[PDB]
Amino acid sequence: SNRSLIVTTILEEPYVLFKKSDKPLYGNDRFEGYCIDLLRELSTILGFTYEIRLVEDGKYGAQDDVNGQWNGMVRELIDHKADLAVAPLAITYVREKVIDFSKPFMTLGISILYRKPNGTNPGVFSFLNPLSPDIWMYVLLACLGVSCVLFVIARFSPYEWYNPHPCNPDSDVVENNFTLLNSFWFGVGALMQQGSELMPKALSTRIVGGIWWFFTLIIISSYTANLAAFLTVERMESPIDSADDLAKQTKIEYGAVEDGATMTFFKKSKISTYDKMWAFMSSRRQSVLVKSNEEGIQRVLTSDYAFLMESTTIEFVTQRNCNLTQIGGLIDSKGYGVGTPMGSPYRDKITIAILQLQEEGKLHMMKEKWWRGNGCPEEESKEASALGVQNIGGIFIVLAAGLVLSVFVAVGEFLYKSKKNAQLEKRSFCSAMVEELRMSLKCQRR
Amino acid sequence: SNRSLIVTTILEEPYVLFKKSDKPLYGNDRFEGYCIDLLRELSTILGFTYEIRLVEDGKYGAQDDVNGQWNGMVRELIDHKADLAVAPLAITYVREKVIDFSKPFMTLGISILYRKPNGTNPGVFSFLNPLSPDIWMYVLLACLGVSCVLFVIARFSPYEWYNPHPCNPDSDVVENNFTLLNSFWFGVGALMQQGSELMPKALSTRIVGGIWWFFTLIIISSYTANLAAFLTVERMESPIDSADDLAKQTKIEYGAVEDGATMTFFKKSKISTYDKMWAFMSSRRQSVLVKSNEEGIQRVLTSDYAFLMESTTIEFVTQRNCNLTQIGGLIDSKGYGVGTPMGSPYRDKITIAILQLQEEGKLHMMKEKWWRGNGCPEEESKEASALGVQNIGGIFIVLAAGLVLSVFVAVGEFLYKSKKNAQLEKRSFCSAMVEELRMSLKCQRR
Amino acid sequence: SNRSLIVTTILEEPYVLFKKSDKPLYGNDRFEGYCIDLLRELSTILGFTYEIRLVEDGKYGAQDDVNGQWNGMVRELIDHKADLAVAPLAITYVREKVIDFSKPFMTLGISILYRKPNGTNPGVFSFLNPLSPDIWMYVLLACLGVSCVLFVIARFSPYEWYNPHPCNPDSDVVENNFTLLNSFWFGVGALMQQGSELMPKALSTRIVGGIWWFFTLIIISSYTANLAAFLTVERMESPIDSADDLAKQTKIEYGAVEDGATMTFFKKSKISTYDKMWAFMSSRRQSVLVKSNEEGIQRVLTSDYAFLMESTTIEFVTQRNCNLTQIGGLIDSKGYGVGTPMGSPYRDKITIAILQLQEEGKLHMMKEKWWRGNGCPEEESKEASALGVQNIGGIFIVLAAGLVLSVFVAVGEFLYKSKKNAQLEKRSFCSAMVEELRMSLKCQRR
Amino acid sequence: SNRSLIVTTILEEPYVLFKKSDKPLYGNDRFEGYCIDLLRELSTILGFTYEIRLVEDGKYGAQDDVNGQWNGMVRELIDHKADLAVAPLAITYVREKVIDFSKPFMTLGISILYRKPNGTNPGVFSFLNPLSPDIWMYVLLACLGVSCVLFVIARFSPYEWYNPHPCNPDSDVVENNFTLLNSFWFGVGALMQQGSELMPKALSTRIVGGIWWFFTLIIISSYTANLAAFLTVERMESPIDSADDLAKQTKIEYGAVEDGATMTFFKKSKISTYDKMWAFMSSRRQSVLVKSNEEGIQRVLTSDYAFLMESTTIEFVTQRNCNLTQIGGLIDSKGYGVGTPMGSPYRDKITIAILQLQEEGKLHMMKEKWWRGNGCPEEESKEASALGVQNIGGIFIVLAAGLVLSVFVAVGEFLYKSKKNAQLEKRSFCSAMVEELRMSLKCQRR
Ligand SMILES: CCCCCCCC/C=C/CCCCCCCC(=O)O[C@@H](COC(=O)CCCCCCCCCCCCCCC)COP(=O)([O-])OCC[N+](C)(C)C
Ligand SMILES: CCCCCCCC/C=C/CCCCCCCC(=O)O[C@@H](COC(=O)CCCCCCCCCCCCCCC)COP(=O)([O-])OCC[N+](C)(C)C
Ligand SMILES: CCCCCCCC/C=C\CCCCCCCC(=O)O[C@@H](COC(=O)CCCCCCCCCCCCCCC)COP(=O)([O-])OCC[N+](C)(C)C
Ligand SMILES: *[C@@H]1O[C@H](CO)[C@@H](O[C@@H]2O[C@H](CO)[C@@H](O)[C@H](O)[C@H]2NC(C)=O)[C@H](O)[C@H]1NC(C)=O
Ligand SMILES: O=S1(=O)NCN(C2CC2)c2ccc(F)cc21
Ligand SMILES: O=S1(=O)NCN(C2CC2)c2ccc(F)cc21
Ligand SMILES: O=S1(=O)NCN(C2CC2)c2ccc(F)cc21
Ligand SMILES: O=S1(=O)NCN(C2CC2)c2ccc(F)cc21
Repeated sequence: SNRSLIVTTILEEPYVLFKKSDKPLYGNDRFEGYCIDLLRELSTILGFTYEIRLVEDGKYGAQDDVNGQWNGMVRELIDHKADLAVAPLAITYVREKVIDFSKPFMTLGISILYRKPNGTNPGVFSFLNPLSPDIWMYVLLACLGVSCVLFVIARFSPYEWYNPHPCNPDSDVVENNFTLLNSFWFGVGALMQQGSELMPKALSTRIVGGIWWFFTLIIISSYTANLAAFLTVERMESPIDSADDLAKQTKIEYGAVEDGATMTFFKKSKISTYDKMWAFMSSRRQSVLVKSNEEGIQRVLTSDYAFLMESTTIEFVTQRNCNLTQIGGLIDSKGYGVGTPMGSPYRDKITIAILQLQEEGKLHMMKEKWWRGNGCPEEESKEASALGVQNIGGIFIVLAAGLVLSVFVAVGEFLYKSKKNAQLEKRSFCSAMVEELRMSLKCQRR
Repeated sequence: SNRSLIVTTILEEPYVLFKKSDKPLYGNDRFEGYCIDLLRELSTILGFTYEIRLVEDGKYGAQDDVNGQWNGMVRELIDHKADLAVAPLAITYVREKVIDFSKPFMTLGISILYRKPNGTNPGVFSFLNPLSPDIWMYVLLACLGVSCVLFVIARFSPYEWYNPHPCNPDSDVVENNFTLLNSFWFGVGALMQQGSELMPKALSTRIVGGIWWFFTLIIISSYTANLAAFLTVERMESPIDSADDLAKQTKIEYGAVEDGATMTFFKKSKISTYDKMWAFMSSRRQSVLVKSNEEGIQRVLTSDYAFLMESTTIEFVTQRNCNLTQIGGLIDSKGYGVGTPMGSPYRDKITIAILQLQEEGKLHMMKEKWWRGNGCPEEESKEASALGVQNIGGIFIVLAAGLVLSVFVAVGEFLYKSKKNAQLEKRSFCSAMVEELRMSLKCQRR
Repeated sequence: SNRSLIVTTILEEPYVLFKKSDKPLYGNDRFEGYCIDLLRELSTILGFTYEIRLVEDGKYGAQDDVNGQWNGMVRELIDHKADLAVAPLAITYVREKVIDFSKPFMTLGISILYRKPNGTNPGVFSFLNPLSPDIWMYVLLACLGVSCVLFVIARFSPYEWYNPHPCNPDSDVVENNFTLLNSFWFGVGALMQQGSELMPKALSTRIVGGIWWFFTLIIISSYTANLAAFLTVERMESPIDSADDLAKQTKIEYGAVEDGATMTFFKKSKISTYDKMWAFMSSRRQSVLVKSNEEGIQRVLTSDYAFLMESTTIEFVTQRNCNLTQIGGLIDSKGYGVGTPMGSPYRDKITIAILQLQEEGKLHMMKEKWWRGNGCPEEESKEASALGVQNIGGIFIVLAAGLVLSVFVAVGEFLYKSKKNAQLEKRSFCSAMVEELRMSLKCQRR
Repeated sequence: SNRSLIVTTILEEPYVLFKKSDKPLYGNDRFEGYCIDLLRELSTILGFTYEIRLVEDGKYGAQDDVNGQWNGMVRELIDHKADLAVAPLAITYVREKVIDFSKPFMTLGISILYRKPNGTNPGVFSFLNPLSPDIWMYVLLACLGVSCVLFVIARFSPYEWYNPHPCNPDSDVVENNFTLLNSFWFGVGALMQQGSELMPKALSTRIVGGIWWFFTLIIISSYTANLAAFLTVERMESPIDSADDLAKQTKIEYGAVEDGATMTFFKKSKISTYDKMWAFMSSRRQSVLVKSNEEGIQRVLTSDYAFLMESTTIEFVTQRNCNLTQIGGLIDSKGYGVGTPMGSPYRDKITIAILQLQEEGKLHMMKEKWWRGNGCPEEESKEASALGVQNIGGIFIVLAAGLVLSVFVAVGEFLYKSKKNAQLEKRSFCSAMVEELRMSLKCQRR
């Protein structure tokens, strides 16, 4: 009970922050957080007393590189104007050459912030998904396949060659409804569940028409059922999944705090994925390198952007906001340790104490208390939105594309018939003008 | 007539009341309720005259650590001023160190108030939901757009002008089937999947019809698959059935009475489901922790609120309001017993007296007299997920709206023909008289 | 530490049973269960010692009614050849007139065993469920309604009266395809998504045919989508829900242990629901009154049967087996109390101790340890079975019913035409025999 | 050359090995692995000659309460026989009271082995699943049954025999369109929802066709709605993603190594999710608690088993077998550090040496050399729920089976006509030669 320990500590949520009460001027119950509850139960097992003191500089600790002078909390650890440094103070090779750390109470690393997938614009078509792109092409090869087979069988079968003119049938003239043009019009019209004016007689052609109807009915039933599975159970998917999946895409842009501890890892890196990721953000400096953590969260939240901070700050923000999520595992491995001056016997005593706190399972109980906030279980039994112009939206393009295609066929049939009239009339001009008159007669017969 | 014993209660209903009548100078006849009928039937089989005396404080009992003493009824019993605390005095641990109970007369626990689930509001025209109102208009404008294109293409195309009357070679006639009215009827018929009496015969008009068929195949499939998504996710909507269901729940807020025995249970609770319920309450103890029981009942009404109180006071106000419903079982387990001073010779005679009334079935009858009144019809079907008139409903209105509209057109077709029939022969009225009788020949031909 | 307490105890799972180990002959760690863990922590707070002793009779305790001699455990509580009776010993008015109980450590009551619903035979039709029985009748009234409206409009419209014989049309004869027979065949054929040979001209009749197609397309889309909601999310429902819902149905039969503590409640009852339930099982004695608990569980499991035992034994068996479930709440209210001789000071000390064990929340931790076994969470995302003959199964009846109905119409048309021939030929015999010859010509023309 | 320090390991791979070669009389060159490369690079930057010496016991270290002493490496360090326990010696609480660690060189935890999800076996002909094989046969027998009834009814009915050739009044002809072949083609066409070229005209045959239409409307709806149920519930099948997912899970059993640090964590655990995992293990500790790590790997293969061991030994054997997959994150948090005797002057020089290798990026490179080899292709698409050739598949086979069957019928129709054509004029072969050239006129008429 001699010389009560001066704990230096910086303010950062959820580690150490003030308590939301009016109730002024009492002190040392003024703070509340993760690094207060851990520090509380260190003096439960050990024996020491407080005066938690905020750092008078507002930094952690770094090099000045002009005189070697230190800053932050670890400047107070050297000249003994502090005793402990229970705070987010990561263990660093530069730091422990002048102070001493305890064994870590939290494990962390560099990870990725990115917006959670939304499903607002699934694609302008987005209806073509319940069948595979192989299957969408294999049914067009089935339509062109069956109709060529149905054309050959209808020509080489005797009972399809029937007697036309069902008004006075007594003759020798024999026609055939299945041309090549009429054979695709069967296979398209049977596919689209609509039927046609022509229906096969002559059982060899009815087996083709019978088995094409059963092929059709499974396709539309499989398309309707699988689309009913998509719209019921929305399973979203992110574009990115890891660092190498983000090291390739150029549309997303990277991001870290300028002159932070995260970009120092990418500058000093040698791994071929992260050497590419630094060459991105070194050339694009003053565009993707933000100057603070809270400003970098906004650029994920406003623009299309990814952010590289520590994993513990990601695990705190993604429990608060539901816009955001974590992408991939951990890149680096670092640890928060209790700062301690050189030679002090309180290093090994807290080192024993943290392992005592861990085997009982209290740090997991501390972490679940301060990082779990309101919680985001918002994914449930998805509230069904109607199909909109962003959802189906693309059958209106292919409808307009078919109508524009058909006008060019209509002019192509307007000229091919007039060229056939040009075999019986003059060159190009008079046969086309008389043909335009028949629509300007505006009548029904002739 | 040994001592004319003095018995203390607290004015809580249904337990004790004032007998609602005029004409004062009552004795112990001014009281009624559950504990008055319990005190009566305990007096008949044990032989003692009771004099009812309300406690001066009005509190049940608790230790104030200022004086280390009790208040209310348990202070009235330790001072030997009155025995027989026949009241809602719950048997808890700290209250039996001071006084002696009997065995309980009312099984009890902590449960959850919540509002009875109102509505779900399916409404008329709820079939119109799986497509947005932009889509229902755009499909309607597509059917009035494609049929205006197919009218123009089939008029300009030469190959649509074919030879009718399938006799009489080449017949000096040509004919266009696709008029203006016949082209809307193609587009409407293809929209409702049932093909019309006429199909295109030229490749220009078979691309318009062929791409309108693919448009309508997606529209009917997207309507059916989304309606299979709306009806599935509202079949998976389960209401709140337990306190564990409230654990993940965030929108509907919890509640308790301030410094009552209910929130006292949550402070001492080691259950992780119940400790998360206190993590809600220890933070936000200004908007959900309400002051009185009657205030929290009003909070369940005009909020999204779930109040936590004793099971008897839940199951009483659910009998008085059809807007409320107990959800969940019983969280705690406790019971009301009568109160006697420490070392009294009466708690054994009452325990045998209470068990005698339980074997006879009195306590189940003595509840229901003061418990249930004007039993609610409750509207309990709740398996009405079978698309009744409440669900689908509106397609019987628009069918009736279409059949009334068609009668107005049938009169308009009757007048327009009879006006043209009176253009040459008849004047105005005798044309309409012979035409109404023309259609009343009850025959098949002419 | 004088005269170590002789605890009498009967064997019943999960309260007290032997431990599954080979390891013979050590004693008093030999037993393990609920009433061992509670009894363990009674001697943690109090001070006393064991020799747990099994009862030498294998009963709880009852009357002989020929000499008043007791049996079971409570026979040993009277003559002091026991000290405690930590066991499932329910508090009874007959029992406490000779011994003393502590305050209860478990609350229980009479409840209902019954088989969990299965969904194996949902009904032989079972396809008629996604539309309400109002809606199934309202579409037949729509078919008969529209076709009568479509018949009247097609007669009273001029443009429907068109020129027949499209082979040489130059005449004055005018026919009409819409008869009364042909008008139902439109409305049936449009309902069944099949079309017909006849298609309306004359726009007033096309508005009827247009709006009937849109009515049809919503019905089949609503039927397919809601059936896709049933088969995805199976929501089972029991026939019975409470005692009064079981006091009405005769197909289920009741059940309790003969000369048990449960049927004594129904014999002595006065409530109008349970007086009816006793008149069932008093007249049907030796048929529904079983002689043991384990034999009564089998009759629920083999036959269609309900069983009336205590709620704690229901809460133990229904955690073991997934065939079984609990129906309704609790009928009676009883309690397990620690037996104690008269005047013994260990009654009030354990009474304080049980309330000490309860406020800390340990009996809930004891009960969740011994009643939760493997657990039955087996309801999940139901593994879809194909539609079988037990599932759809009833369209094969109405198909055969329609074909048998049509043969009687075919004979009715065979006679009505022959009666029309009988107006031109003789009475009944020769016109019917010549008409039978034309099918025996076995040809196609004439 | 100060002392030529002695360093103790344990033969566990990848950490230390034997260098696989012939030619004995090695020194410390007979070892290789992770901790040999760590000991090398710690020797280069700190300047000490190491002599590797395997520990005599082979155990890591634990207290036997018989003697209260340690064994294995931590006994080798307290006795000052050798320093530098460069080995998988995890930093735990009881091991640092005896010896001193450095700061960790490998982040570690407890995770879950589980077999990689094999198959899901969609197979060819999986479209045939939403109806049972009784139903696919009965619908086929219904189409061959109704069409045999409709052949008999339309032959016997007088009203079906109508006048063909719609000119020439009454024409001395009658005609039945419904032959045997034309009646199957009605029933097949109505089955596949696309109406044929002929419809019934009598009320007897319009009830057969009218009730066959209602039969097929239910069959196509029941096929589509069940297929929307199969494809939904296998889209809701999420694999096991956490230990909390194993908590409700019952079929796939847990596992651990006997008396290891993994099950030691579950005994001390106060987490209700992890305590339920020990409720599995404390009962069934003969079938799931296995003796060695290599035995439990074989249990994951040939069982439904989930083994619990350290995260490094999971992530090593998943690199060696493509049949295995780590599921879940990290349950525990712990780490390997090198071991030094209590109060050694080397643990500070090693901690700076370990942090120097972490800043350079050595420890991420020193893993991957001894960690990853022959990287697995992993078959990772896993969003193939879009009905590919694996899913639907088989309707392309039966379409191809129908088109090959129709060619055999077309030859049979060609021979049966040419045999009847050779019944009167030609003999056998020149009839077939002029008929093949009859169909090769490449025209539309004759
Ligand atoms: C009467 C029936 C006669 C059928 C004869 C057909 C002619 C010959 C055609 C040959 C086609 C050759 C090209 C495709 C190759 C097929 C062979 C094959 O791959 O094996 C397939 C199985 O075999 C089947 O399942 C075939 C099913 C055909 C049924 C369709 C009949 C159409 C009737 C139309 C009626 C129209 C009615 C409507 C009009 C009124 C798939 O096998 P696998 O999975 O790859 O491996 C097998 C291993 N295993 C055995 C352990 C599982
Ligand atoms: C161009 C359109 C002209 C329509 C005139 C129809 C004639 C007149 C017919 C009268 C029918 C009388 C009997 C039924 C009673 C209906 C009135 C009623 O109940 O109100 C309903 C609303 O009103 C509607 O929404 C009606 C919708 C009609 C649309 C159908 C047009 C058919 C076009 C055919 C084209 C075929 C094309 C195919 C062929 C080519 C329901 O209201 P509520 O819920 O009970 O309470 C209202 C309270 N609130 C206001 C706050 C919500
Ligand atoms: C003659 C028979 C023809 C059969 C063709 C078979 C189909 C094969 C065709 C294409 C095969 C698939 C290839 C992939 C497409 C490439 C990308 C693409 O073009 O997408 C484009 C649309 O896509 C279309 O427009 C294609 C449809 C053309 C109309 C087909 C009509 C035929 C109807 C058959 C009738 C049968 C009658 C039978 C008569 C006997 C989208 O690109 P975008 O417009 O730039 O996006 C703008 C988005 N924005 C506005 C939001 C900015
Ligand atoms: C069921 O009816 C009640 C009472 O009409 C609705 O309660 C309203 O709740 C809102 C939300 O707090 C209040 O602002 C209103 O004052 C309440 N009373 C009204 C509108 O009279 C309740 O919302 C209904 N249930 C549902 C699901 O809508
Ligand atoms: O700064 S440390 O004490 N030493 C280095 N390491 C390792 C990456 C293995 C780690 C890994 C996780 C920590 F929490 C601490 C440390
Ligand atoms: O205060 S008690 O007499 N003893 C403690 N408990 C129970 C644990 C069941 C209960 C439960 C219900 C009661 F009515 C009384 C009591
Ligand atoms: O046998 S008791 O001690 N006294 C009577 N009752 C009551 C039904 C009120 C109850 C109710 C529940 C119990 F657990 C015990 C008893
Ligand atoms: O044995 S330690 O040095 N101290 C305790 N823990 C932590 C819970 C953070 C960890 C976690 C990961 C490690 F690598 C080392 C340790």
